[PDB]
Amino acid sequence: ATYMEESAQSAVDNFGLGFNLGNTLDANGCGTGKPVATYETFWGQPETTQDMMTFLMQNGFNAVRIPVTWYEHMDAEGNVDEAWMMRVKAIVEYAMNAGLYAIVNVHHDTAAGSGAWIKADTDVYAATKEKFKKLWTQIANALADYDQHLLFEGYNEMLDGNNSWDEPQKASGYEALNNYAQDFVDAVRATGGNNATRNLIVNTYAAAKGENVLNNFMLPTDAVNNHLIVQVHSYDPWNFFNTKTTWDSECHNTLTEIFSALSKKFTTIPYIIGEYGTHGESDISVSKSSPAEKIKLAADQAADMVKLAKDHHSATFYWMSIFDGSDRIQPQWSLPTVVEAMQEAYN
Ligand SMILES: *CC(=O)N[C@@H]1O[C@H](CO)[C@@H](O[C@@H]2O[C@H](CO[C@H]3OC[C@@H](O)[C@H](O)[C@H]3O)[C@@H](O[C@@H]3O[C@H](CO[C@H]4OC[C@@H](O)[C@H](O)[C@H]4O)[C@@H](O[C@@H]4O[C@H](CO[C@H]5OC[C@@H](O)[C@H](O)[C@H]5O)[C@@H](O)[C@H](O)[C@H]4O)[C@H](O)[C@H]3O)[C@H](O)[C@H]2O)[C@H](O)[C@H]1O
Ligand SMILES: CC(=O)N[C@@H]1O[C@H](CO)[C@@H](O[C@@H]2O[C@H](CO[C@H]3OC[C@@H](O)[C@H](O)[C@H]3O)[C@@H](O[C@@H]3O[C@H](CO[C@H]4OC[C@@H](O)[C@H](O)[C@H]4O)[C@@H](O[C@@H]4O[C@H](CO[C@H]5OC[C@@H](O)[C@H](O)[C@H]5O)[C@@H](O)[C@H](O)[C@H]4O)[C@H](O)[C@H]3O)[C@H](O)[C@H]2O)[C@H](O)[C@H]1O
Ligand SMILES: [Ca+2]
Repeated sequence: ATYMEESAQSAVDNFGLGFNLGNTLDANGCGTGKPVATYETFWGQPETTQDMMTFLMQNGFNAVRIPVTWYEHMDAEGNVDEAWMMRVKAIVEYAMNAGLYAIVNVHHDTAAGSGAWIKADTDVYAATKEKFKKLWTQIANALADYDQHLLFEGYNEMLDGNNSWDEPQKASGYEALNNYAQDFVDAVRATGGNNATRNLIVNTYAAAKGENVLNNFMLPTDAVNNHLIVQVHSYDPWNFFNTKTTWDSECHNTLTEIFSALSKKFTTIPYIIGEYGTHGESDISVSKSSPAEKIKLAADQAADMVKLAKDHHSATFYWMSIFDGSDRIQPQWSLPTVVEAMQEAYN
């Protein structure tokens, strides 16, 4: 056996520059029973290829987050379609083959979209906890043989039944989320093998980081040590892409405060910025057709995010924009100057 156990902090330190393969295996809404490719391409992304993962590794990235949405691939008894599990496995292998770290999660099974069923709510938790544990048991077993470069992330963006994006409206919501987190760690660990010591990722409420969300977050208990990572997301300052001209002191101060708050909260365990980007109101975001000034804005955000995370022994994963759509097939960067700013900041 070639597995080599690695601490959570070591993993996060080795992630380097990360990228989210977004709107891909997380895409959903076309209905059940469709060909696997129908899902993968439903939101405008090409079918993933080995070349894409190789391209990431060979151009200064060492980690990829692979969001997966599962509900359209589960039958009435919660069993995952074999064709779907094999495709998730195949894309994981692309990443493993390229020498990348990879994260597999449970994505639009949470939050505000139709089909979401995992929610920070007492009644929802009660009704879904068995399905959630069975889902993760299947994922853990399916991906059991991959080594320490593969991490599991329990859930993406858990909200209450009100879809409240800052905090649950009722405190009991936190207890539901914390229970899901524990069940996730428990189900994964119970499958044994590499999963006994695999590094696992748990997300805050809404992947947010306001003072109450951080205070009410509690890390699941884990029998092995230093194998848990906490994740938040950061599209900060909120809506800056539509309101700011330049990445100025206000922007920089916003990020530096965020990392200070995160490092103060999480002292013995590493945390990551699992998603970041320009995405703001109405999910408006940068593209190669954006004005040069707006592209520079994106570059400056990314450079700061990357540097600050390095300073704070964290790590970051870009949400989509830098490597998107038809550019994935070439393969080439969508936003070469943004990537260049990230590379310079990290190195
Ligand atoms: C807290 C945090 O950090 N969250 C993270 O935020 C990221 C940035 O927002 C987010 O990524 C975005 O995810 C959304 C999906 O969001 C939905 O599901 C989760 C809910 O909580 C949320 O409220 C919902 O909005 C991505 O949106 C999808 O974009 C698809 C592609 O759009 C792109 O290309 C087409 C162009 O028109 C768009 O302008 C361009 O953005 C789009 O695909 C189209 O789908 C329809 C079918 O739509 C039906 O089924 C899907 C349902 O979502 C939809 O409501 C329903 O009508 C097809 O017919 C078209 O051919 C497709 O093009 C999706 O509909 C749309 O939802 C967004 O792009 C992405 O940045 C992280 O996931 C999150 O963790
Ligand atoms: C003394 C004084 O006057 N103080 C001022 O008080 C103001 C009122 O509280 C305050 O303005 C609020 O600021 C907060 C955040 O402020 C700081 O911290 C985060 C930085 O990003 C920001 O630049 C800083 O200034 C704002 O919070 C944002 O709210 C968003 C939604 O709010 C809007 O819509 C709802 C409505 O009730 C509000 O009035 C309206 O403003 C929220 O949106 C959701 O974001 C997620 C994605 O979230 C990810 O990326 C953003 C990260 O911040 C987050 O941690 C991460 O998970 C999307 O998927 C959802 O679709 C969005 O709805 C933002 O997350 C949240 O940050 C608040 O809006 C604003 O009123 C002054 O700052 C303060 O000086
Ligand atoms: Ca620390």
